[PDB]
Amino acid sequence: LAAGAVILRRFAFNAAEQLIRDINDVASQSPFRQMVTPGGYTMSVAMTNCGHLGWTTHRQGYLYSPIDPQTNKPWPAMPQSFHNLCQRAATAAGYPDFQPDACLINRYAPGAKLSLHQDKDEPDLRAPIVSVSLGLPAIFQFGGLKRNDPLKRLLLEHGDVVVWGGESRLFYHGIQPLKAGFHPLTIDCRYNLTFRQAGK
Ligand SMILES: O=C(O)CCC(=O)C(=O)O
Ligand SMILES: [Fe+2]
Repeated sequence: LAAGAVILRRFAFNAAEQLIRDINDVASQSPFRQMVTPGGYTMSVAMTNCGHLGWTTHRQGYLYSPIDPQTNKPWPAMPQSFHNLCQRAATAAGYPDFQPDACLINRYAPGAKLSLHQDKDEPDLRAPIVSVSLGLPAIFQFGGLKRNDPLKRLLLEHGDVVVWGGESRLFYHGIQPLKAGFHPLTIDCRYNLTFRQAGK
């Protein structure tokens, strides 16, 4: 896919049903919610987190917090299925010592999208991003270090795991508006799990 990046297609197929069961479990404690950007806009993607740290938005800036700002309780613990799959994927991608302390769970309803951005809220750039696709297919945009660099368009299907780090750790990327459809395991949406090492 790029220097330090790779797409392990269908890698998470065997663990998908369990992963989805655990997404529902996590959501039972920290419900999916559409966050508001520092600018004041409600995101189309609904999110929640599990693990020690969760990605959140603030009146002015993004940041990680061990506390869910909606429930005001800690985020749920990282499910075992999540931990195991992430580790295997990281190893297969060339990052054997990856130890995530945060997992951002994204839910894409039909038409939802995630505009081009960089995952630049994490201090340690040695840690890669492990991104798991579940359910409906989506078009993933993968660019470069500069906001205006050329973009590659890749279809991400159920079970696909994208991992980027090293030279591509800060590359711009996004998800185009989710096309309508149906999937046996997620029904009407696409879920994505983004594992990161947000702390030290
Ligand atoms: O849904 C995806 O495949 C991308 C999610 C993403 O870029 C993020 O959570 O930072
Ligand atoms: Fe991202």
